[PDB]
Amino acid sequence: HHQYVLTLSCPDRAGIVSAVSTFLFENGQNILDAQQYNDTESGHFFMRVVFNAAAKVIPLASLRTGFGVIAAKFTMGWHMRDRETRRKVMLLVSQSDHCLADILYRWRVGDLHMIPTAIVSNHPRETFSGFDFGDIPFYHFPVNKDTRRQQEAAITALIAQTHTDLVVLARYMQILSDEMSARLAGRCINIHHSFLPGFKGAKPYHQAFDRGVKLIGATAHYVTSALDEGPIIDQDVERISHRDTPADLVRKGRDIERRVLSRALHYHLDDRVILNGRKTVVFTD
Amino acid sequence: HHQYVLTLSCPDRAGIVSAVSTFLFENGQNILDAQQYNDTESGHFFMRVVFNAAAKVIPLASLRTGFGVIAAKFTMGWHMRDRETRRKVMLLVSQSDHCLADILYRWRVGDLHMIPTAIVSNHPRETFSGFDFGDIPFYHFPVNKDTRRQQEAAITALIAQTHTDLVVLARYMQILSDEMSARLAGRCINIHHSFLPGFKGAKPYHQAFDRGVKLIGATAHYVTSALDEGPIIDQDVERISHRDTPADLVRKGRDIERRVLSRALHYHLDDRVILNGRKTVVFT
Amino acid sequence: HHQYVLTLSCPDRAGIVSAVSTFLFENGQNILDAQQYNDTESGHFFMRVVFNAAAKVIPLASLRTGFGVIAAKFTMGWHMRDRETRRKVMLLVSQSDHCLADILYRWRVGDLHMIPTAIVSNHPRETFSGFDFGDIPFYHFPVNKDTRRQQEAAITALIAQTHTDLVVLARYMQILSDEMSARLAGRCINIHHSFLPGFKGAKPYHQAFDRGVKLIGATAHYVTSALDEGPIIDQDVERISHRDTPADLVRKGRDIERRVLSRALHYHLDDRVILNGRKTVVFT
Amino acid sequence: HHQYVLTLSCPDRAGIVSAVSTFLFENGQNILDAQQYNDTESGHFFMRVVFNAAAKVIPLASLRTGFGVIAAKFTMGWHMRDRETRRKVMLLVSQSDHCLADILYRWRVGDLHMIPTAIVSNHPRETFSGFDFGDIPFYHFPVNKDTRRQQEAAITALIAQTHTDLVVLARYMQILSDEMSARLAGRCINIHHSFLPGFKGAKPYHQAFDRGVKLIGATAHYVTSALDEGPIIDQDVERISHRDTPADLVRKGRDIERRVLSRALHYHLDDRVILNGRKTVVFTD
Repeated sequence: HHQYVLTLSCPDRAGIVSAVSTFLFENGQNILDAQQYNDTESGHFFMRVVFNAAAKVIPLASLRTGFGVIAAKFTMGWHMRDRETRRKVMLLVSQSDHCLADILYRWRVGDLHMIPTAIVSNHPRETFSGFDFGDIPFYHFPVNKDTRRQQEAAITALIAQTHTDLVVLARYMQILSDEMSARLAGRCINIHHSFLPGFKGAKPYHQAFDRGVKLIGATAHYVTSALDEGPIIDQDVERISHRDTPADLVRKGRDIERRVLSRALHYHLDDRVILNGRKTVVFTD
Repeated sequence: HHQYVLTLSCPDRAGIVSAVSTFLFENGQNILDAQQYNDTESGHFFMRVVFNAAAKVIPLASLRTGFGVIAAKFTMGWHMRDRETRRKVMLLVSQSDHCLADILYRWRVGDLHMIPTAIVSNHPRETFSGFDFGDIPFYHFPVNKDTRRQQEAAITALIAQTHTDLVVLARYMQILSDEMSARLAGRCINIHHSFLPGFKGAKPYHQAFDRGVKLIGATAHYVTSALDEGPIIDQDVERISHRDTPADLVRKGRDIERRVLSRALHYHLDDRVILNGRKTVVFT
Repeated sequence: HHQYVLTLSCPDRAGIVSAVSTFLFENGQNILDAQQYNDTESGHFFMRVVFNAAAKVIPLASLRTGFGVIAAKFTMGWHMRDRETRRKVMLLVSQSDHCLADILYRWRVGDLHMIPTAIVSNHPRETFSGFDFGDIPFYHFPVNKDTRRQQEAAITALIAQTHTDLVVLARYMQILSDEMSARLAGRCINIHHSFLPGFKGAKPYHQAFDRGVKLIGATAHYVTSALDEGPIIDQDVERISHRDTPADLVRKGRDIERRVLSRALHYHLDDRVILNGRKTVVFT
Repeated sequence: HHQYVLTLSCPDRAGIVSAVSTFLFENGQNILDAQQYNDTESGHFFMRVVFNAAAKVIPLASLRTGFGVIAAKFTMGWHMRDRETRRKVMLLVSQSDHCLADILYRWRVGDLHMIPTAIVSNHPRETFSGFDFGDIPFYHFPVNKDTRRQQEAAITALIAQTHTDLVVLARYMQILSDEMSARLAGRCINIHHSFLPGFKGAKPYHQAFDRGVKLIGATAHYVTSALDEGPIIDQDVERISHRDTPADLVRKGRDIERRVLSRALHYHLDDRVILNGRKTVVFTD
């Protein structure tokens, strides 16, 4: 028995839950799990509903057509899919291999429900070591200050060829152009370190070490034109002590970075993240 | 503008969310926050809905009356209240004061939204020290093996006199009879310690110490006739190390009990807990 | 049978542990637990040793005199005390009692081993609900731009009068002068909340809310001449979600502040904190 | 400059710290990190000391010979090694690779410092996906009610041949004999999951699910003659909710088991665990 998930956001208005649940009811479906949230400050409503067939077995394509009538009337941004259909995910990497290694591990053991389409890098394959990607293809697309348009065009073509749904910047260090970021709105997740308090300028890990901080954090977010400043999906920290050398800070920074990105990716892949302007609504569990 | 909370459980059936949301929509209310869960193993559906007036300001009494029609059709166990209405809570204590002290602290700082009605004990007031209950009254209801009926009647009368909504056993050590446990179904919360692995018999703290455990837990649950075994609301642990003496284990045991009970109490008071036979649905 | 604690820091050199442990052994003491750490970046060594009498019961005063010889040789900053001697702690507070209430609660239930000497505020007594104040003396020492030297003189005099060992700024909002800070080096603890990333200027909670952060943190630290920037003792966070309004962020900020300050205070009171220049060594 | 670590336990007596630290000092060594704990209930003293060369660069063999004089006098059980010498670890596994995959992942990414000598199973190689096995020797040593002595003889012979210092039961489901357990005392780590409270008999997951637990736990321990009851190294829990099915409890049980086993293994490999009768002393941070 197939389960489906619907997520949506729209301007707050009376009777949204009534409209959505009545549609599922009249179309012979049954609600398994659902959550709703009204952001009264932004005037937007948010819903996640997981459902399956009860009196009528209606295929996804028909339900979408049907639900599109409601979505249009309520000005909804929405998505309905079969919980079994894995999203096609592309992984971009530069030098650091920790987020890449963790995502692949989590995918391999059944914790991330996805189909990796490709591993893409601005550096050659042989700069990475200790990896067997099996049937996941690795692509080297070189780039410099004068060839960004050509390189982005190449990545964009591959995203299309592979029908990629999500791009993960797993410590990919080349900045995406405003246009490429715009094309990947809500479909590109980045990870970066975060400190309490923040350090700016050269050598942030050595400044943190000299400051004697007791925590190191990481922030996973959707990519926009503002460098490392798009909608935050998830944040977490791990402990730092007097015992930790600068080398230990780097290792712990890598650990919280991979933890936060993999958890963020899990929320995205489980249809738990909905954009709310500059922010996100995340239906956790 | 007042906010209201509706909680409900019923046998699973198509169109429950349609019926409940259409009722609120047709009555000029707006949903602020809501959660639904379908327990497909037990065949029961669960909902929590927080709402307020939109096109129509309808009083609670009228909304309750209207919602009663829907509840009858779907055979719902339900509750609808104004979020600002604090529940009337009674605290029972015997000797240990840690849970009592924590709950009163959490109440005084705004973390537990309640009106304490009474502090009740099988022991005299002067066996407790370091407390100023202010305007919360303390009652001493003595009991022995032969006077359990009289003492429970005194407690029951006070519950009714004070319109108490919830009874918290804050390490109260007298076992409630099956009949009193039944009268308080879904309205009585207990706390007890829990180990990994479990220890049974005399001196469980000394067995835990000798076993060299690295955790101590606590479990908060609704009271039923099965001694310390009713529907589980919340469970948590805290760490134990080789540095911990038997006295340290007791102190850590009190710390986890107070934490888990106060948290369990918070979920109850915030209309996040729904009974599901021998279990609970907790919307966190 | 009393337990003593020794803490120390000094420039790193071979044979420090040999010198300290040989001294305790030769003076008939027995080590119960101890920790040592060599900061190879700064070249300083740190030790914490808990001990009691074995073959010889020697008074604290005599052990201090004997240990002074070793401390001079190794250029040590050190402290030796009886663990049963409660430090005398002064609590400073402004308009919000959240940190003060938590400290008083933890003291009253036995979690913080101390003697509260006084509660000092720049606001009058009627500003506070007074829960858990009991018989602790309250002093309203008002201050403004023009009375700062006189107000600090009154605090400096109260500290000497009461023999205060530690001053806690329980979210006290008036800035201590540079000489006050200097006088209280290693003996004044402040607390402040922040976000990932931090915010500066008008309406900082509205900024965090607008940014859509998922964490709020707090930092406990020793006070120095730099505003809110001395040696960090403890840091922690708690979750923020899309459900939290700006008022909820204020509440959660208060909650993380009180948690971190109470824990930082516990470490200080348990002789677990040693200064390391701009940093700390915390033997948890 | 190499770092060395010494761990020890002995009957409590005055001047243990004086004796050990005076030895290291007089032998030209410098203490980097050290911890001491007196179990006044058992009357035993515990120490961990990490050190390196100061005035005299003394080889390990010479320090051991020297320290052995002190260890004899104080009735010490002790160990001194170079922190850079990786322990040789044998991984035992049955039908589920959850603990094995996690250990192999953590080893490959640099989180666990060890040399895997071999993967031994009572099931064939085709049972496993083989992710991260790489060039680690695999051996199918089958066993039944009547071949236990011969199978353990094969394992015992492999341990000797490979110079194995530690055996990890990565959710290996065959019970090791009392003699086999005795031979591997302090050198064999097992993992098992449980609940608050525990359950016995048919369908243990269904009993937990029926009880409505909100936590699932795991315990890592050294193996003894008592089935699943040796010295506890580490324990931890994760959350269980009303949303979790019995199949979800199985998944979460595997997750808590691998997390606890990998952490316990890390403590063992970092020379942080000392046996204290039926308990352990674990120097964390």
